[PDB]
Amino acid sequence: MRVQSKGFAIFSKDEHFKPHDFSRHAVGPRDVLIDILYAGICHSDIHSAYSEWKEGIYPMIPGHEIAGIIKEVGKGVKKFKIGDVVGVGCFVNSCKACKPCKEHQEQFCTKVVFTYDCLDSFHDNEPHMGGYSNNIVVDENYVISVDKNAPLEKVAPLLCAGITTYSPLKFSKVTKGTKVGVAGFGGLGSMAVKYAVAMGAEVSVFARNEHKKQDALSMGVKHFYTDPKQCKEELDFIISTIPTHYDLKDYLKLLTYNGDLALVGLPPVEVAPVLSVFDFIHLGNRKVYGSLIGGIKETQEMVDFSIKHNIYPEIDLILGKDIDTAYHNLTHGKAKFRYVIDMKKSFD
Amino acid sequence: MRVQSKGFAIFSKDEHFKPHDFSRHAVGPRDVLIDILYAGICHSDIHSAYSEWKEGIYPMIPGHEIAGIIKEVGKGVKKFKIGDVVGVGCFVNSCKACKPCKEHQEQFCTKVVFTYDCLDSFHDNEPHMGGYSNNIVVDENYVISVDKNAPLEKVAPLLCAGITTYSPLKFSKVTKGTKVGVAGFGGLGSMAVKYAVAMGAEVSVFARNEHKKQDALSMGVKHFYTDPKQCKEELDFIISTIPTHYDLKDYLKLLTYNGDLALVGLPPVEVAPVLSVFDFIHLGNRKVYGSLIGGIKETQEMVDFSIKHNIYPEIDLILGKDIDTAYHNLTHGKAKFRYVIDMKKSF
Ligand SMILES: NC(=O)C1=CN([C@@H]2O[C@H](COP(=O)(O)OP(=O)(O)OC[C@H]3O[C@@H](n4cnc5c(N)ncnc54)[C@H](OP(=O)(O)O)[C@@H]3O)[C@@H](O)[C@H]2O)C=CC1
Ligand SMILES: NC(=O)C1=CN([C@@H]2O[C@H](COP(=O)(O)OP(=O)(O)OC[C@H]3O[C@@H](n4cnc5c(N)ncnc54)[C@H](OP(=O)(O)O)[C@@H]3O)[C@@H](O)[C@H]2O)C=CC1
Ligand SMILES: [Zn+2]
Ligand SMILES: [Zn+2]
Ligand SMILES: [Zn+2]
Ligand SMILES: [Zn+2]
Repeated sequence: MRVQSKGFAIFSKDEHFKPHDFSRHAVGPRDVLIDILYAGICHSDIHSAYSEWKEGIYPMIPGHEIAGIIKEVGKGVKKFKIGDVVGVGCFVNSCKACKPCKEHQEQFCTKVVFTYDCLDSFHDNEPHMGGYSNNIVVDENYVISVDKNAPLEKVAPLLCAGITTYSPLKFSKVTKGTKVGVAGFGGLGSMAVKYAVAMGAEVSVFARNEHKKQDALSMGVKHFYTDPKQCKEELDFIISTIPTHYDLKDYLKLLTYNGDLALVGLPPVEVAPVLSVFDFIHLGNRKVYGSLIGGIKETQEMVDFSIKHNIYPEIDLILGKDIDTAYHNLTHGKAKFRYVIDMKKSFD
Repeated sequence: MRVQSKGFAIFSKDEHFKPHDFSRHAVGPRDVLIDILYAGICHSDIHSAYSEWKEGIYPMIPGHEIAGIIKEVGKGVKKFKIGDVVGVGCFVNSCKACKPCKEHQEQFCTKVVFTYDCLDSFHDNEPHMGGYSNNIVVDENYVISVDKNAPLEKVAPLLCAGITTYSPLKFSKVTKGTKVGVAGFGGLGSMAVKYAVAMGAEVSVFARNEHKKQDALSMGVKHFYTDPKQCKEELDFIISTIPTHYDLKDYLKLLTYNGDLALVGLPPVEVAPVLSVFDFIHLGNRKVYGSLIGGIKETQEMVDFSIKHNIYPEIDLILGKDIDTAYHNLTHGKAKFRYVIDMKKSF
C-alpha cells in the first residue's frame, strides 16, 4: 500500500507554497517510513524551487535536511527499529554497483535519487518529494542514525549544511594553525566556521555587511571582512558558500602557494562565475576544487562528531506557512543562519 | 654605447617575418652580453606574434629559449666570465623587491620584464627584443649557467619548455608509480613526458591523432589516446599543454579523487576554455591549478637536472629564414616536437 503524505508544495517557479496532499511508494522490504519532526531550509531549496539552475519538476516539495522518528520498517530491514531517531539528507537512493557507490560517494552515482526535484528511477521514475512534509520512505542504507538525546531541531541541518562543509574541511586536512576563509556567512557558512574553529583553524569570514559580525566573533572568528579586498593576508584554505554573483578571482588571489579554494556555493546558472586557463596561470600554484554534499558513510561520521562535540547550526524555528517569508528573507539579505520547520506543529 | 643586433622581426599580427637590424641597451655594470647560438621556437612566440592573447608590441622579435656564449660582462658582474655557456628564458628582469622576487618566483613580479612583447621599464620603457637574434644583453641574475660541454641546441628549449613542465611535476610531487597524463604532445608535451618518465611515473599521452604514437612509445609512454574519453582509468596528475580550444571537463573528469590537473597551455584568449563552479562541484574532489614558467632558481635546478640525467627535448634544426614555415607547421598539425634556430648559420 502506498504511504499517504502531506506537505508544502510549489507548483511553478513564480508561485507561493501551499498545503499539498500526495502519496509516496510503499515500504519495501529494505525501506523505513520516517515521521518527519524537523525540516531545515537550505538555499538549494530556493534555487530548485525557482528553477535557477535548470527547469524544475513541479509540483515540487523541497527540503533535504530531515530529522525524525522511525514509524515503520520493511521486513528485511536490519539497521533500524521502530522508535529510532534518524536523519535524511540530499539523496535517498543510488545504484549500489558503481565506482562512486562502492567508494561511499553515492552523491556522484549517475542514478543517484536526490530527495526532491528528481525522478526516482527505483520507483518507475515518479518525481521524488522532499522534507517539507510529514513523512518520507527511504531505503535503509541512506538513513543516518541520530543519538536519541540530541536536540533534533538542531540536528536537521547537519544533514546538508553540516556534511557539505565538514567534508572539504577534512579533505583539505584543515588543522591547528591552518588559515581558513569562509565566504558567505549563512547556513553553510556558519557550519564551516564552527567546524574550522573546532579543528584548530584561524578563521576569517567574508560577508556583505557587518550585521552578524558579533555572532562571528562569538564563534571564535579572528577576522571579519565585508569585501575580499580587505583581506591583507594569505590564507591556506577558503570555502566559498556564496549563492549570488561574484568573481572567483577575488578569492583565488587570497590563497597562499599550494593553498586550496573549495567551492560549494551554487549561484543561479546565468550569473555563476567561471575561471579560465588564463586566470589559473596568472594566479598560479593555487588549487581549486568543488565539493558535493558527502557520502552516507561520511555523513554518519559527521553527525556523530557534531553530536559528540556539541557543534550545531544556529537555527530559527518556524512553521510550514512561513516558508515564503523564509525564502524572501534568504534572498533579500534578511536571514540569520538556518530556518527550521517544526513539522509536527505545522500539521496540527 | 648601445649594443648593435640583427634578427627576425614581425611588423604586425598578420605579416611574415623579415630580417631586422636594431639596437639593445648598453652593457650595464650587472649585465652580460650574450652571443646567441641556438634559439628555440615556442608556441608562445606564435600567440604573441599573432596578438592571440593581447595587443602585441611591434616590431616584435620573439624567442625565449636562448642558448649561447658570454661575449662581454659589465664591471660589477660577479657570477659570469667571458666565455661561459649560458641560457636565457622567458624573462630578463624584475623588481627584485617584491615578495614573489624574494621567494624566487620572479615570473609573478608585477614589474617583470618578459624577454619580448614587453616594455622594459629598466631601460626607458623601450620594447624588449627576444631570441630570434644574434645577441641579447641581460642582467646577470636572470642568466642560467649551462655546462660548457652540454649539447647547446638541445639546451635551448629547456629554458622555457623545460622549466614550464618540470615545475608543476615537482610542485605536485609526481614520483614512482604516479599515473601521469600529458595533453598535447608537442614541445612542452614531450618534455613533460620525458621528465615524468625519468621520475618513474606511468605516462599517458593525449593527442589529436596517432602520427607520433611510435615516438611516444620510444620515450617510454604506457598509453596513447586520441581522445580523452578513450581513457578508462583514473590519473593522479594531468598536465595540459593544449594551445587550441577544448573542454577542460574532459580532462578534469579523468582525475582520481584528490588528483591534480596542472594547466600550462594558453589557447587564443577568445576561445580559452573555462570551468564554472557547477563543473567543479559535479566533478568534485579533483584539484585544478595553473603554472607559469618557473623562477630563476628553479630554472637553474631544472637545467642542472636535465643535463646531469641527459633529459633533452627532441629538436629539429632550422634557419632563421624558415621561421614562417615553422609557424605554419605548428598551426597546421605538421610539426614534430621543437624547432630550434641554428643562429650561427642564419645570417
Ligand atoms: N553540495 C553542495 O555543493 C551544496 C551547495 N549548497 C549551496 O550553497 C549556497 C549557500 O547555501 P546556504 O548556506 O543554505 O545559503 P544561505 O543564504 O544561508 O546563505 C548564503 C550566505 O552568503 C551571503 N552572501 C550572499 N552573497 C554573497 C556574496 N557575494 N559575498 C559574500 N557573501 C554573500 C548571504 O548573506 P546576505 O545575502 O544576507 O548578504 C548568506 O549569509 C547555495 O547556492 C546552495 O545551493 C548547499 C548545500 C550543498
Ligand atoms: N608558462 C606557461 O604556462 C607556458 C605556456 N606555454 C603554452 O603552452 C602551449 C603549447 O606550447 P608548445 O608545447 O610550444 O606548443 P606546440 O604546438 O609544440 O605543441 C602543442 C601540441 O598540442 C597538440 N594539440 C593541439 N590541440 C590539441 C587538442 N585539442 N588536443 C590535444 N592535443 C592538441 C598539437 O598537435 P597537433 O596540432 O599537430 O594536433 C601539438 O603537438 C601554448 O599555448 C604555449 O603558449 C608555453 C610555455 C610556457
Ligand atoms: Zn542542501
Ligand atoms: Zn552507483
Ligand atoms: Zn618583484
Ligand atoms: Zn615559452
